Amino acid sequence: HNKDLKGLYAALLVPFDENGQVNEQGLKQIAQNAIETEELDGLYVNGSSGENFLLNTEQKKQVFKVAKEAVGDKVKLIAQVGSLDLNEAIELGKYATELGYDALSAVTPFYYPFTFEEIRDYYFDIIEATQNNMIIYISIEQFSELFNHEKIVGVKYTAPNFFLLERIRKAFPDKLILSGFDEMLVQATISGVDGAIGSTYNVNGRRARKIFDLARQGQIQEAYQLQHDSNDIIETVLSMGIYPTLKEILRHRGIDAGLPKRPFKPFNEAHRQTLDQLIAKYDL
Amino acid sequence: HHHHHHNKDLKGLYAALLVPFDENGQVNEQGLKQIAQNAIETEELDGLYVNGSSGENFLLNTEQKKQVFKVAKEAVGDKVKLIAQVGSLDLNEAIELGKYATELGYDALSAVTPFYYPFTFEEIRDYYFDIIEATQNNMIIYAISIEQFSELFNHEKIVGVKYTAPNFFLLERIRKAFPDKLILSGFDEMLVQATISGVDGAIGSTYNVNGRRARKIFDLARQGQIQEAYQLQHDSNDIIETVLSMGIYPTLKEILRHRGIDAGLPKRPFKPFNEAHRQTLDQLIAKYDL
Amino acid sequence: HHHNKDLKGLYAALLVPFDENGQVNEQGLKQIAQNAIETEELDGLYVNGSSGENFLLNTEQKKQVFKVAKEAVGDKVKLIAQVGSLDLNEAIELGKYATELGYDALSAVTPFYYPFTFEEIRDYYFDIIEATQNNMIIYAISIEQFSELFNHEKIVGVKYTAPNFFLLERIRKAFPDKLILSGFDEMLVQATISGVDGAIGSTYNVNGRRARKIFDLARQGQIQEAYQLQHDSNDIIETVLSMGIYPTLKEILRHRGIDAGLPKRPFKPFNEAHRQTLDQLIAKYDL
Amino acid sequence: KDLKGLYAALLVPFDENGQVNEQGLKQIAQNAIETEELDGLYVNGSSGENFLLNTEQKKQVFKVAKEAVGDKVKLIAQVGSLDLNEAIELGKYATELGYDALSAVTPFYYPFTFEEIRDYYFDIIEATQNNMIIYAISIEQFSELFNHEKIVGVKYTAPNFFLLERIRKAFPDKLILSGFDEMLVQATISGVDGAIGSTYNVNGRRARKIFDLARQGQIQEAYQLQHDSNDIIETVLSMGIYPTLKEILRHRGIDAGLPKRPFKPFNEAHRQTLDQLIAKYDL
Ligand SMILES: [Cl-]
Ligand SMILES: [Cl-]
Ligand SMILES: [Cl-]
Ligand SMILES: [Cl-]
Repeated sequence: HNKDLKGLYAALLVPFDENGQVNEQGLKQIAQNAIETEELDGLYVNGSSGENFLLNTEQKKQVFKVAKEAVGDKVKLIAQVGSLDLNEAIELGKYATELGYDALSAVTPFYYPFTFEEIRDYYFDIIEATQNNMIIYISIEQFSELFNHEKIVGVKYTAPNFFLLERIRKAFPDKLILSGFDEMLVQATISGVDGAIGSTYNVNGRRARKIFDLARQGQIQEAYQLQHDSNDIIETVLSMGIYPTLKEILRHRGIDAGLPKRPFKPFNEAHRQTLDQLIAKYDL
Repeated sequence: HHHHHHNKDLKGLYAALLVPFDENGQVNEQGLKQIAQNAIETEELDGLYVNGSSGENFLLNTEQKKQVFKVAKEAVGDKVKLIAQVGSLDLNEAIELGKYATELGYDALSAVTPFYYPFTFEEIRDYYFDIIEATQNNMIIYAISIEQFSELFNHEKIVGVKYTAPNFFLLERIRKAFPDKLILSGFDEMLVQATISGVDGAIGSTYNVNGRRARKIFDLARQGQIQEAYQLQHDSNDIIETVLSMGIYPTLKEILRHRGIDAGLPKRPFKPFNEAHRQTLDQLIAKYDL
Repeated sequence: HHHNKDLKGLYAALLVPFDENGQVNEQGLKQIAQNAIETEELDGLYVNGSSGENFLLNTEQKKQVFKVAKEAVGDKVKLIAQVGSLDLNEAIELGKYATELGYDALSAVTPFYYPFTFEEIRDYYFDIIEATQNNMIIYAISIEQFSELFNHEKIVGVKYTAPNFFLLERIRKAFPDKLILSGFDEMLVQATISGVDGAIGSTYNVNGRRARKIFDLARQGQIQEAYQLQHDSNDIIETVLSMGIYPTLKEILRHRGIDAGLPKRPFKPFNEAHRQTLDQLIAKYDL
Repeated sequence: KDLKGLYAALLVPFDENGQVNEQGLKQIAQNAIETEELDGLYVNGSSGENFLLNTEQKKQVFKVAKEAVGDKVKLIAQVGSLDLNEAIELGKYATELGYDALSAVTPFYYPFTFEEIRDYYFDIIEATQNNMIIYAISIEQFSELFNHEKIVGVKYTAPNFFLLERIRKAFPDKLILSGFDEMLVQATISGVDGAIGSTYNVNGRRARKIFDLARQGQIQEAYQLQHDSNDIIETVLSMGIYPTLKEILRHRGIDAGLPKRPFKPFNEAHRQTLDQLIAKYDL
């Protein structure tokens, strides 16, 4: 039977060597850190946070495989397979489905000015070919046309608009809404999201769980205080270059967090003192 | 000199006061009093926010704005909080309106960010400082970065902010950086998210017709009945969505006509409520008992 | 030829000098208006647009500026009165006034601040026209919408200010007999070859001579020389933008012995920290 | 070669599985040069549906286009990609085929810093040793990029004529090729050394006259051809530019195939309007 997809997920980070090749041992450690240290429900694999759009197809497969290998059978797995290359997307979708990922997701085709019908049929084509459940990333009338499909089970919701989130939550009580803005987890929780996916949950998963639980449980003031504490972290990490900095924090716990893939630059050492201070203040 | 002025706290829910006009764009004073009183008595709101965007303030001449301030003041009792929006691209006008509202006893002034031209931050800062300087009243600014907010809030008479930016990350940063300043959110459709974000209150045009629900959202959310708070936000957003699609100011005033209020017309160039919307409006009023 | 083209030419968007209390300095205003015509050699004045700090003024001040500008120039000089306002009663009042004064046309900024519908924008123009019976220049809305506005016999043209040369070309093709005056001084040469009938600019108060050469040279196919003057004009425009356009333009005018006064607050005065850079600009281009 | 002149942003025909049609592609390449009379081909740009391709299809496009045209034809290889290893692999491959210059889109999607954008360009240059054409960014930053002797110019696509004028006089010895077909005459009088465009695949003769006549001071006749060209560009845009431009080529007996999904094919509800355009302008 299919797992329940509600929960909190680490948007999985990927460690690279000097030549932009995946470091499999570090990747394994990052996946395990998300589940075993940060106590999260699931991995969201090959999203933006994993520098996925910097990868070739064979690299994306290697990440899908290492992540699955790293976690137990009860860990929820969502495979972001979106690409401007629909043939690649279908091939990654099939491969991830065959590995047993619980659901696929796919970024809105981007760069070019695709029409809505082009966007809709890119999702439907991926579904036809893979037969896996799908999570999308649009007017309400358009969401409806997408959500009308039984295999589009939900949306990874990342646009910062709470009026549109509310309208969608209302219109589609039967669909999974997983929010993607860590810095607004508490507002997303009270807006009825079914969970969230975040890159900072790799280092701040415990506080994230409390915000989500406390807010649902009606303890708003304490959830909001933890949102304050979390946003210090998020703001700091953002100002230092978010991917390298998150991986520098993980490096600090003994994980082989490697480098970002160029053209991303590595963590700038002039930020080291400010980062050490953050780690100490929030015991990261 | 010797009079004991009631120094009101400015927390709570405020109607952004709507204004009824005749065919020549003149203020219908008697409809205004009705609208002001609906807000306080029927809608059970804490205060009136006067001569904001909602009151078609930027369509008015200086005399009409003074007129609006006087009539809203007349129409309510001494327990009602009053904030006077006095912002204008004409700073002399803003100072004039600021003095006149303060003399009437308005509890605070507010002023929109100077607009149209690309003013620098130094110019926006000094607009606010010049109005405060000439009126000596407390001032609520509009939303500018956190560092600039810090310079602004370092003025003792800038007591708070009418926050309309749809950004809950910046709202949270502001709430944390300035725990002792007043924050009133201006997005009716996100009142529940503002509340759990620690706003002190809210100003809205739809509170003229949905203030009872608005209060329930505000209270239930703070009491941690968040599920019930949100369900009332769903309902409210049904309303707000509908009225936005028909033209917010005329439609809101058409909802007040139905209560027997003399809601008149919007000022041109605003067009009247289009009768082609009449049947959907009637249906919305019916389902939500407005 | 069409009578819609009567108002072709090059216009100073008239600057206004104020005292410390935001009051109009009438004599310096006269000097600015005369400088535009006599020194800069322009065809006309565009009076009470944004450049004149119009939206900072009360109704009486806008009338004052309309009156003095008109008094300062001869009957040969072309006059356009920007009367647009969020207050349509004010707009109509200013319109009648400017018309009775003998202004050749009215113009009006697109209703702003609120999200007005197109139908609301259109009837704002239509109400001004009906109440004033003057010719009207609109501001830049799709071509289908332009087609609707330009069907009014009293809407003679557009003061075109969108940075978009595809839309302009489309407009110029679709309305060969309407007036098009461009409002971007830094793209005058591009507007010219795109068939504009003229231009309205704040920088022509200090650089109207180069501007006329750009316009004439480019219409004459002397594109290289015309472009070289745009390079010149763009050093000037870019420099002045970096220092605060209205106070800086007025400072250049003070350098010529004109009583240029101050910007109206909340605009701040020329910041002395730009003094050396400005002087360097004035000497380089002989301004 | 001197890089001045007019280039077709090369279109690519696909079959229903999104595989390159090599014969139609050779035909498209040759139409640009022989029929449209252009100086060169801009290869694997956005117009070629490049960003929908895998690495092997991109190589395939570079090879076919180069083998399709004479030695005297100017060739620029767009190799930009979010995958820098891929960009560098493509840059080496296109360089070894003999492309006269590389170009690379600005790294996109993620909020890259300027330092990241800069060194992406410099890393590609370092590894390929070919000349590079950047995409467009402040003047102080252009200066940092153009300080590099191998960064020989910019494909300028943002229709801001203030910034373009600023760049032209700041960098009078660098190459500037504009990317907006609908504003070619404004670009020409602003001193561009040439242009790259998708619509030049069907309308390259008018475009040459616009370029030439405008520089000859025959400004009104240049502008008239721009009116005519903008009727075409407008129409083509309203129907879906790439499938429509390819449909125009198909009218000429070329095997113009299909767009790669998720682009959809030409919608036949547009056929009559397209027929009338082709008749009106002899396309
Ligand atoms: Cl992600
Ligand atoms: Cl308001
Ligand atoms: Cl102006
Ligand atoms: Cl291209």
